[PDB]
Amino acid sequence: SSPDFQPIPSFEECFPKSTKEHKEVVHEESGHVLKVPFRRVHLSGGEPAFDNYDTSGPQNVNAHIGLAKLRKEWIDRREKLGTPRYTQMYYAKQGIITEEMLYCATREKLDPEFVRSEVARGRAIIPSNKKHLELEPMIVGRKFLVKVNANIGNSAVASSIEEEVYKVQWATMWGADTIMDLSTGRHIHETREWILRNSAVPVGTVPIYQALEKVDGIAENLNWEVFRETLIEQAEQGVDYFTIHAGVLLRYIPLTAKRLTGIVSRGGSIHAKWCLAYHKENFAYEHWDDILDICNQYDVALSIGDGLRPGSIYDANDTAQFAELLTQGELTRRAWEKDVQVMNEGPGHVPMHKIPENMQKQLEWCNEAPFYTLGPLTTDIAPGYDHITSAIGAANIGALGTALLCYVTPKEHLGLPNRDDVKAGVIAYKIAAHAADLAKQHPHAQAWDDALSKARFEFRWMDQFALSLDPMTAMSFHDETLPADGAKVAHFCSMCGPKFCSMKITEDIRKYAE
Amino acid sequence: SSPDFQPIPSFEECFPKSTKEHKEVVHEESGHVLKVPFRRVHLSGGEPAFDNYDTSGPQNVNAHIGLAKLRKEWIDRREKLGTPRYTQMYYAKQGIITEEMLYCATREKLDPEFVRSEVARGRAIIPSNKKHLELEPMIVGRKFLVKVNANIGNSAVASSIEEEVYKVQWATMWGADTIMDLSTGRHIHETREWILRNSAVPVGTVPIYQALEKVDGIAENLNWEVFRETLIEQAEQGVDYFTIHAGVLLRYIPLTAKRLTGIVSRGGSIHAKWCLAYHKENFAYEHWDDILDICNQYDVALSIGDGLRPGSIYDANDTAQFAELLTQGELTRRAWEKDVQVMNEGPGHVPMHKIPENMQKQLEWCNEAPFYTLGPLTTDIAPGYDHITSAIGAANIGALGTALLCYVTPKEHLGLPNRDDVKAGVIAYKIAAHAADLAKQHPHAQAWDDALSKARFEFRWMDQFALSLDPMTAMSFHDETLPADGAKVAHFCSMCGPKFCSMKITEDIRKYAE
Ligand SMILES: Nc1cncn1[C@@H]1O[C@H](COP(=O)(O)O)[C@@H](O)[C@H]1O
Ligand SMILES: Nc1cncn1[C@@H]1O[C@H](COP(=O)(O)O)[C@@H](O)[C@H]1O
Ligand SMILES: C[C@H]1O[C@@H](n2cnc3c(N)ncnc32)[C@H](O)[C@@H]1O
Ligand SMILES: C[C@H]1O[C@@H](n2cnc3c(N)ncnc32)[C@H](O)[C@@H]1O
Ligand code: MET
Ligand code: MET
Ligand code: SF4
Ligand code: SF4
Ligand SMILES: [Cl-]
Ligand SMILES: [Cl-]
Ligand SMILES: [Fe+2]
Ligand SMILES: [Fe+2]
Repeated sequence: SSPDFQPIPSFEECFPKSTKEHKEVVHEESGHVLKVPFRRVHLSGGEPAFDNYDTSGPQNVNAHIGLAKLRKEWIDRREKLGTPRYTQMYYAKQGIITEEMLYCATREKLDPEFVRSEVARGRAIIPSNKKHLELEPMIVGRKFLVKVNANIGNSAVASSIEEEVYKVQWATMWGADTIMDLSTGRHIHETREWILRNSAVPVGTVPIYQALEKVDGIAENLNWEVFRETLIEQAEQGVDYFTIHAGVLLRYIPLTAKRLTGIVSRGGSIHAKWCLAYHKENFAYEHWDDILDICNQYDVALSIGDGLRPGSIYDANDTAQFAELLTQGELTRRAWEKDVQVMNEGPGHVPMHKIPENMQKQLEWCNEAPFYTLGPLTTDIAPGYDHITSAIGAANIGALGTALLCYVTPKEHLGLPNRDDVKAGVIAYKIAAHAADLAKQHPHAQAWDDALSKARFEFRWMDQFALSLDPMTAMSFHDETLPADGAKVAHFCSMCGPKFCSMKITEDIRKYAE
Repeated sequence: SSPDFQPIPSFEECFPKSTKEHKEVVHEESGHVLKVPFRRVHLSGGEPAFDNYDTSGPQNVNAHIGLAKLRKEWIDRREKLGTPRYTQMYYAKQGIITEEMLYCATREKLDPEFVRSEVARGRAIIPSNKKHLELEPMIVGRKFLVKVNANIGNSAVASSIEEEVYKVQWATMWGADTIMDLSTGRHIHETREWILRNSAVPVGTVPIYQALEKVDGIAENLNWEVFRETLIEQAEQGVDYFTIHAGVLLRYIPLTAKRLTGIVSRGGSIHAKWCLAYHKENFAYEHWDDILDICNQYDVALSIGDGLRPGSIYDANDTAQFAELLTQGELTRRAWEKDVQVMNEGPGHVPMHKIPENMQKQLEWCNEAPFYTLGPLTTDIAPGYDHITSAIGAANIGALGTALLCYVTPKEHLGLPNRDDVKAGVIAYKIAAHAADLAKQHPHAQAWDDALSKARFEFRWMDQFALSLDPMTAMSFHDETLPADGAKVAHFCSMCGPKFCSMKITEDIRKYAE
């Protein structure tokens, strides 16, 4: 009821020379003024300031009070107008550009009509439960910037409410575009409430985890009714998207019998246990229409789970995995008939040569719905470094069109990630996501690389650091060998020294040619 | 003359449950017995021990004494037989399978005739100067395991002989297949001597660095003669390969005028400065034949430099870069006419969509000579994390056929890497190289992933750690939350806890189905 919340390091400490800014735009139908966040990096030497994306949200807000309910007037006005369904897809299909769509368009530097079109056709989603009034809207889709999710949450073995709220603020400081609260320990409802009220980014959950808690860990005591009540509980708090493993069908379970690592999905294994116990079809599949009815009233997006994802290179792209993908497509099309926003969850552990098949089949079988991958990890050999093994896969599958990359931290396979691991995972995934944006030739993505590289060539060291994903790491690393203030304007570093610095030699070469 | 050498952590500390082993094979022409190293990971639960590659070399050897001269009898016998040229390519073209070829074949689990064929056709090299008698032979080529190079060496600003020798032993402990001594500071000759006498892996250099030192940093005072004397000096010590920027032609230099980051190659910028000073063709290009004559007498392989590699995403795949690549192909074919072993150096900073063009053009224009890339870095945005930005590129270009991946450490663009950075870079690159082996479906590569994943599924925690690239990191990370001995056999970790562990649920599912 009153956790001992501690503040994360300030925006200014994390991003020296940056300021938080907002672009003001007017939603013309309503007259509502939207303040769309961005981060301005102030540079030297006559360079214009560099504007970048900003997920960090409002700063220095007491977590006991929570964030401003910025969407309140939007939601209240739409309610007063009256509507049969509350989803961004419903509105988009009516030809309506909502505040959320305009906010996202502004944030992406794209046309609001283009945003509306992408949402209406099911190729992008704006996860934005009407009860998450604190949310700064964002969009997930192949035509937009590649996004990153940070998974947090406690377990029965580790962590606390205070630490999980810290982790959400911290994850978003470093660039997480969404978070999920995957708590499987104590105080699931309360932890999630504190997170939602203090999160400017979309928050996802996997409702089956709490449903299993509601029945004291006895999977056989799950059923639709327990699950339904969990969905409503979570929707009422403002959860923006639910992972639901409705594609783990009874008949697909035996396809996993010869796998090396079996069913590694937590939710998938829970559904599989129930299905086998009763020899009955997955209750989330059976009640898909009823789930859609809930989602329509709040705008909860559905992230259709991949409970049969491969958990080892050995199992990659096997029959079980693709059987579920086929069903994910069926469920996607059914959700769209009710105007429910959908993305599809994907692998997993997948060696690089098997990555293209994953994207090809998803794009076709799921009608281009946004894809949301866990990595993939490209090799199993390096626990402790699975942020790297998976950054390779995530960058690759992102380049092929994957819209949301679920991070993997250095603690993958080993233990619950702490705040440091969360940062490491977010950084690795921001690298993968941006590398993918470059590969897709996404408009203006290279401007960031160019600004940093120009600062590098010109020996504007502080500008170089300020422009990077993690300024203080770059600065500290440089300063381990050359800490003096004068070195911040030196035309070399300790790698080559003054006489061998190649950019300084180029500098002399060009001066001589002048 | 007598540095204060300090020992690296022991093999046993780095690789718990592993032993160093050797496979004995007989070179039939000579009767020489070869002892080819490997590392055996001892496992539990009736698993056979897992045998892996091992670059760590002989352990606990006093650096003041140096390693055993294991190749002495091979070299002495060939000298007594008499030969006009001393290169592995010369021998291969005569139809001779040398000790080096058999050693490599054994190490790669491939046929010695296949090794001979690959070397004869120029598609693989065995860098193995006859004066590097301490060397455990290895092969670089697309048909073999993807290899990793670690760059070390001092600068005028940082490090020492003791620290550089430590770094070579340390780099190879973690998996470096070759190293380069890139020293640009004090005691270049001595540093390199200590390294060669204590390195079981091939050692490369960039001779122009020391040549520039010989003329007191005045590039205009370089010339062929200075360079020639440097080549002979380094060859006499046992350097296995030379990076020579002979493709930086006078007429290519103006192609860099509009680049964002100019010429980032150290050697390339030195050659460019000289060429512009005199308006004369690159002296290494002009004297290519004379360089080949030197290489033939020692078996120094040539790593044809890419002095015009791109140093920013902006500059990737530009005219300057590919002009040099075309010349690298000419130089390659010329070297082969004299039976000199060659690889080609490649980029650089290259966004992912531009990676395939790099491989396509190199394979064609350079007649499938082994390619040796620096990364590539797939984005410029994350100094401090360029081992990750480049692991993505290295894995990708490795998958397309690149044979040797030059590492990039977290200190790239920032300062001279220390011993910790060397480890981080090697690990990241071993991940990239192995991920590439998997993508190429290289024989038996997946056995490693499978063994670790089997240990993971079966909760053989110590086996899992022992099988990984960095066992103590994995173990320590797990133990941050579950340090008790009993947790090493627990069917969960702190990520999910006992009630939500998906592999344990799969375990129950399969037991129930039994
Ligand atoms: N993104 C993704 C793809 N596959 C799984 N996930 C993520 O993994 C979690 C669900 O895990 P599980 O399937 O193991 O219950 C959620 O964070 C979900 O988005
Ligand atoms: N592998 C590679 C590809 N391009 C450059 N390198 C490596 O970078 C160094 C040469 O650097 P430079 O060209 O800057 O003189 C040597 O380690 C060389 O193998
Ligand atoms: C299913 C994906 O989410 C990760 N995962 C599961 N639970 C948590 C948690 N509480 N915090 C962080 N990551 C988690 C898994 O390790 C896998 O990557
Ligand atoms: C040319 C490539 O080698 C790296 N490099 C240059 N000199 C050294 C050194 N002494 N030690 C380690 N890496 C070095 C550069 O940073 C680049 O990655
Ligand atoms: C549910 S925790 C374990 C998740 C597993 N590492 C995976 O690959 O999905
Ligand atoms: C010579 S030190 C700088 C090297 C540079 N970072 C490159 O991309 O090659
Ligand atoms: S010294 Fe080498 S690493 Fe440092 S700025 Fe110059 S070119 Fe870059
Ligand atoms: S608890 Fe989750 S992360 Fe840990 S071993 Fe089980 S499946 Fe893996
Ligand atoms: Cl696991
Ligand atoms: Cl640099
Ligand atoms: Fe996994
Ligand atoms: Fe660089």
